Amino acid sequence: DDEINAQSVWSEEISSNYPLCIKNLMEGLKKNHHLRYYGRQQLSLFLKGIGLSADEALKFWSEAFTRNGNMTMEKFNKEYRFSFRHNYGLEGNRINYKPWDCHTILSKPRPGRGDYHGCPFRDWSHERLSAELRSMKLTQAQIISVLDSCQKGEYTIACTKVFEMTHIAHPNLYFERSRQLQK
Ligand code: SF4
Repeated sequence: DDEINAQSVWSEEISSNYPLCIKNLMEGLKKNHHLRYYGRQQLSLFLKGIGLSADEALKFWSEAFTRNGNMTMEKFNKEYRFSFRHNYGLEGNRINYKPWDCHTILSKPRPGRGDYHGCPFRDWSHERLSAELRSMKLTQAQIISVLDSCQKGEYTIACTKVFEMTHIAHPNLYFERSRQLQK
C-alpha cells in the first residue's frame, strides 16, 4: 500500500501515468460521485491491476460515491459494496476478473449519454480530444498526427503516440511503462 492506495490514486504523481480512458473514468467519478456499470468495471479492474488492495479499493469506492453528500454510506453499503467486493473475490466467487485490455475495452458496448467507459480516441470528438491533448502540452503537429490515427481507426496507435509525445495493447501496460519512467 506504500505506493498504490486509496489516497495516492488521486495524486497527480500517480494519475499522471493513467492513459486517457482511465483519466476520463476518474474525471467522471470525481465530477459525478458515481460511475455506471461498465465504467465501474473498467476502472475498478484497472485499479486492481495496478495493485490497489481490497481494503484500499473499498475505501476508494465508498469515499468517491459518498463524496459531497452524493449518497449515504448506508446506500453505498446496500447498493454497491457487494459489487466491488465481488470484483475482488471477497464473497468467495472464483470468476477470473482480470483488468480489461484495449481490445476488450473497445469491444464493450460503445458509451452513450452518461457513460465514461470505452476508449476516448474513438469515443471523443476531435475537438474534445484536441483540447485534452493541448492540456497535455502537445502542439498542433502532434495533435494532427494523433487525430490522423483516430480517423484511421487506429486507436491504440493514437494512444501509443500520446505516450511517446508526453514522455499486447493494455491500459495497465501504459500505466506500468509510464510509472517506470518516474523511477
Ligand atoms: S488505446 Fe487502450 S489504454 Fe489507450 S485510451 Fe484507448 S482503451 Fe485506454
